[PDB]
Amino acid sequence: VEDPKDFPVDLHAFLSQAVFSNRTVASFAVYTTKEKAQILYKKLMEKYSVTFISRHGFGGHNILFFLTPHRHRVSAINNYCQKLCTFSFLICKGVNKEYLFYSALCRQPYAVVEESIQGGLKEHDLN
Repeated sequence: VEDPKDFPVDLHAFLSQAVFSNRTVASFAVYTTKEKAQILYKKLMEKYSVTFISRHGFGGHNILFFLTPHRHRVSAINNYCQKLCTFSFLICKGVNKEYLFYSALCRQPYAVVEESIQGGLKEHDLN
């Protein structure tokens, strides 16, 4: 009932709303439970050989942010993520603003719980 219908409003700027689009992208964000995000963190690594992935706390919920070496459809990533939820909510969107989205997720009200590279992203890695 009180499950979020979208990402927090302060992150909407960094996100594509075209969840059914045909355009393949390489930057993704997932909003779900801490339970489901803890699971997807590793499963996405082995599914999409992600170049970077980071997990970010927000109250009880989590935001996963990841980059893939090949482009994918957002609907494809979401479909995979939806398999590993059942009754848990899950919001999956393409990220149009990679290092800035990430930096918002590294500051209040968010916090980085874990990430696949020590020190996380450097802005020069994306540029």
